[PDB]
Amino acid sequence: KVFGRCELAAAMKRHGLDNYRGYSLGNWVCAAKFESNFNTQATNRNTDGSTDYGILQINSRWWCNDGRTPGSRNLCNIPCSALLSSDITASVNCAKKIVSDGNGMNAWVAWRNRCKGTDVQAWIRGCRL
Repeated sequence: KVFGRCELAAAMKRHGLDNYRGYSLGNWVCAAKFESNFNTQATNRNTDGSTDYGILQINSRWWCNDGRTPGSRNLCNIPCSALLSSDITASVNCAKKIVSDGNGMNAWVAWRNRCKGTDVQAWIRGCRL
């Protein structure tokens, strides 16, 4: 399903990503605008066959499970199927993980090569925050 800048912001906020392990809310909604266009049924097929599903485009070989993935390390112990579902709880939990695993958002093409520092706030303004 398709949220909106503001719904999202609302649901991102009330799940904990609202300023988590130092990385602003704007960062999440922004990452979302560029890697999935706010649609949870957003498939993005990587080369290796693995895939990106969800609002936050989690990859299959390293964080979830979808079978067809020559060696999925699945660090969230979550089936890719839950991301796909209009719910965002599943990705808001694996994303609290993903990032937090030392690394940083620094696995998102978009977050990384797009929303990395445009004075953060912005994507959460206008809305009611």
